[PDB]
Amino acid sequence: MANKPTQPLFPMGLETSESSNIKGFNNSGTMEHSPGAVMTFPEDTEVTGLPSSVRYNPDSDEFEGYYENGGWLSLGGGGIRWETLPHAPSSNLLEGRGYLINNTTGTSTVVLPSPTRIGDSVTICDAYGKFATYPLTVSPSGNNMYGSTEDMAITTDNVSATFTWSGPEQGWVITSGVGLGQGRVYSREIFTQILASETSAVTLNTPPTIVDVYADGKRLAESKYSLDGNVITFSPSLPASTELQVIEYTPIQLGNGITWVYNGGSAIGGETEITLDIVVDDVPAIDINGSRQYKNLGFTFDPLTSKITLAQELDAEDEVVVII
Amino acid sequence: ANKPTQPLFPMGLETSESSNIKGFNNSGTMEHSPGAVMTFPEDTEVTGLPSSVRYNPDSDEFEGYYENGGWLSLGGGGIRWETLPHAPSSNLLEGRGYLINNTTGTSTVVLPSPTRIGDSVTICDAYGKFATYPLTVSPSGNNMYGSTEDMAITTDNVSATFTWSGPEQGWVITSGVGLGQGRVYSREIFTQILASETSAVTLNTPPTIVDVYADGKRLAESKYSLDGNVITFSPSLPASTELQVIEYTPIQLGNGGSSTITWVYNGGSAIGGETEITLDIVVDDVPAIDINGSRQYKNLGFTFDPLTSKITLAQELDAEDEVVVIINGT
Amino acid sequence: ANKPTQPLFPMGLETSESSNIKGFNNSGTMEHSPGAVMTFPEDTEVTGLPSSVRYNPDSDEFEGYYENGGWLSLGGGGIRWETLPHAPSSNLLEGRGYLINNTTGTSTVVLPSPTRIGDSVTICDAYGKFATYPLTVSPSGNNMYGSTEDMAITTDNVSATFTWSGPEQGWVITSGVGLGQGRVYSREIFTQILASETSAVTLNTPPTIVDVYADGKRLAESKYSLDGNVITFSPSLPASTELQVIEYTPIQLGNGITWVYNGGSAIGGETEITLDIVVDDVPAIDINGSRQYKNLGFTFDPLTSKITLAQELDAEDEVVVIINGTPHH
Repeated sequence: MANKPTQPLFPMGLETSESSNIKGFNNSGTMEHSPGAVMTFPEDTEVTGLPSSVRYNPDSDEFEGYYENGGWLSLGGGGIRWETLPHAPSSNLLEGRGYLINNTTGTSTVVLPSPTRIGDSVTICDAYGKFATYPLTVSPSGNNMYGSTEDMAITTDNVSATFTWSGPEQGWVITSGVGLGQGRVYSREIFTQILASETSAVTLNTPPTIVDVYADGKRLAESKYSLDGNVITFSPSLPASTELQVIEYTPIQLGNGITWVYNGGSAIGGETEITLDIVVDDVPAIDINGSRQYKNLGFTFDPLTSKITLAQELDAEDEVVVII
Repeated sequence: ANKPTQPLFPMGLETSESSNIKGFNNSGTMEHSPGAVMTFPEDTEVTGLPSSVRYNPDSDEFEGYYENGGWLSLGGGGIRWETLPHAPSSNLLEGRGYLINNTTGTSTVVLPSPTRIGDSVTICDAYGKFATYPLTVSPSGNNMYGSTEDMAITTDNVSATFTWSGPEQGWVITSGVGLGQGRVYSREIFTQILASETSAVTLNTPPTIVDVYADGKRLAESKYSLDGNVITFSPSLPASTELQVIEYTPIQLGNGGSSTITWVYNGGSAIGGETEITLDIVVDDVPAIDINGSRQYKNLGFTFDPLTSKITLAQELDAEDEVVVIINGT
Repeated sequence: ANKPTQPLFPMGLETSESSNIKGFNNSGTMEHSPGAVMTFPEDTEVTGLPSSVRYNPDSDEFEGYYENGGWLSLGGGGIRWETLPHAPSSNLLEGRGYLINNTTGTSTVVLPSPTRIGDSVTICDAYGKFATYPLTVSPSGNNMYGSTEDMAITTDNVSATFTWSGPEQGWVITSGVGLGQGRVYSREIFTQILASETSAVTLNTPPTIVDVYADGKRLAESKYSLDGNVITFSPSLPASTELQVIEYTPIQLGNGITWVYNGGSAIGGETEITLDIVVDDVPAIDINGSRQYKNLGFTFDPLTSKITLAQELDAEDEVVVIINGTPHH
């Protein structure tokens, strides 16, 4: 920008028929691309950078840009690189990926990749809606989620979870998902056995508090077995030689889930019209000093009217509880 | 050494108009300067090379070539957010997120033909009306949760990302908020224009489960009462009211049935002369206990502390009371 | 004539130093060598050309000129995380996800001034203390779910993303977990310092619905009992305790059987009772109030589908049923 010229000028411009070999340049015009053109970024893996800079990380397989304060970082942000995962008992997921889980075949385990930066993320989704029968297990190795370093199982059908590194203290956390319930942290197999004869109920070495039961590797519905003290009873009957396991588990809640007391449990006597303030919907039940009753059988009630109708002249100071 | 085959410019060179270059192999810094302009190549093809980049003129999406996946939006996926002008049906587009305004009324959205696994559309009830005016989501010939059947959302301030699974199971909700009960409408058993004030209607066949629409607005579940095969409306529907009754197969996702438990004290017998019974596992709610069959509520039957886990009863118990403590942990 | 107007290099060439170029049009393959560095133009201009890309100096964000959107970030959905060190209030920034530690007391976060539709911030309760020291989201004077009022998250392991939809509705939530019921605090119904340990406290006015805070922490819903205008505490709170009660408006976000016989009556000499249709688990049956449980008055096998009562009934007695799962007849 001073004295006389350092390098040869080409005022008209210049055309090339083959690749050139250029020690970099400074564009003061437009970069165009005719058809069939092709453009790459420089590979590069260095912490240090100029902001404005762009690169391809052949480590990360991920397009980064150096940023005034964040340094190097996925370009224009990071979303969900979705990918189906063929069923397989342990799979190691990698950051920035979303996994479509086919547990139709049976249960499977997924291991979170070692965390690098606060906010690293993986996504799992019940592609085929089979996690109720055949749960998924999310292992953070030694890294830990929600405190506990332990594994948790996702037991709910068609559930998706984006796990996100919070740092070391708290570890991975779900930041985003659909249809979450009681995450299950399996505690210890209280009973594992293959069955000789068409058994129905078996005795347990200890009194189970909260368990899940696996029949032939599939997990039974809370409906399929009575529980009592330290005997599990099976409705219906279990076939002969049914590989069956009972597992005690702690429950972690990541989802979000009563009765009405009439005049503080004391009545007035000679009354039968139960005008209720809290306006709700269907209500076919109410209790009376312990024993309860069912509506339109011994209790009339229409939402429109809002009040409730009793039968026998309500006894004075009567424990009156109204459901909804 | 080796006689070269290309002119060399030891101090580099300068140019004052656009050059026309059959590519080069950059070996240095490649900066720009005020009002310089960069443009990625315009490619649609599928054969690429990792670390390559481009502008998709069919997708309007900047894509890089990935070792693994191949040509994808840079940094995986994006919520292109747009308000959607209210219309009967809208076809929608991969990668975009749509804000739906059903204040006007009912409306339906068609999903894009799927190109890749993980193609994703987002929709939001930005206006809190889906309950009042259900959004239908159509997958066309392609299936959403394992069948081609359209599905309708009916939950105020829903919001949900449909992601493409594979030809097989198909479109599924990868993320979202407020997701309640998805409804896949079955045969429309009853549709008619009421000619007079009507409080009840007779149906050809009794309905297992249905949604009721009056003058194009979904009716609140409370408002309609149904018996064997007769729908009863409180209040009575006004005359010249469009009325449609549709059976639907519910599809559940957001909720995560269970809430209580079945325990017993002292095996099922009454020790006698005990007002404070201790529980073995620490529980979040013990709202009431069952004594022989009737129900005894908190601050009326007893009291309890959920760290102690010790129920404290307001009467001196007796022998063979079938004490059975409810687990309101939920 | 048909002459060229610019000099032609059939074999291409070689520079050993930075060249200064009024740009080009590439007809070939653009490539780099180890140590090579590449950058994007700087440009704040609204105007652009589809396929144009840039680094926005004020935005501090690589953008591309989209045909429809215009100059928008490449890859759209870009959630940069970062752990917000706790404070009474904190301004948050478009694009950023905040990990929130209400492990001590509560905290308050001030959603940013919006710019385009789709502007978004994500907040996340990574230590599960919202349930005890909740977060209140302030949208300044921008109006959140239809109103300008602050809302408050009480859900424990909660995550939410907020996403501007234009001023009429305003900030609304488009992704999250356990986003249950937002609380919009109203008038502070009770403000006082506990004189001494007290079992219960009489409200100045009866409360429709409220939240209770003791010594900074929010008392759990179960822990306080409310009857009309009288509130009871099990267990009773300690002496010299700071207590507050606020009426609140709940905003719903996530939104997280029955059977009988003999026409609502019975008959006589009924050993058992054939079920209407084969169903799963059969808990208990209501009879003269005191409902008797299974294996304490009756048995039933799903396959058989029959209420095998373990006795015999008499005259004038009502019976209601309860089952488990969904038999779907």
